[PDB]
Amino acid sequence: KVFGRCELAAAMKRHGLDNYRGYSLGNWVCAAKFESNFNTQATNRNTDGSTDYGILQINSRWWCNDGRTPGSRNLCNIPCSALLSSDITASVNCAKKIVSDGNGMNAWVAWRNRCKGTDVQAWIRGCRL
Repeated sequence: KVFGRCELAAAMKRHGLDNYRGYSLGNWVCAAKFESNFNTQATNRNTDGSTDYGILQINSRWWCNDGRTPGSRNLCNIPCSALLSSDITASVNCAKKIVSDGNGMNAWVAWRNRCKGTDVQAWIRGCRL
């Protein structure tokens, strides 16, 4: 499923990501934009053998168990296929654990490169919410 910008903004806002651990809603919408282009089915296979899943491109090496990654820890305690659903609930709950660490949203590389430091409230612009 491919989300609209405002449509995803409402869903993320509903799941309590606005200002969660100090990161405003505009950050989360912008992160999902460059990470997966608002596409819940996006998966990018890494060279090391791990895979990134879903709208937030969560890596299987630490966070989820896809069954094909050697030495994985499954910190979110979920199967990686749950991050590919059209309901972002599993992605949001896993993401809340990730951002709680000392690295914050720097765990998402595309967010660090493109969204971090810019005017992120542009993404929630024109959205009812």
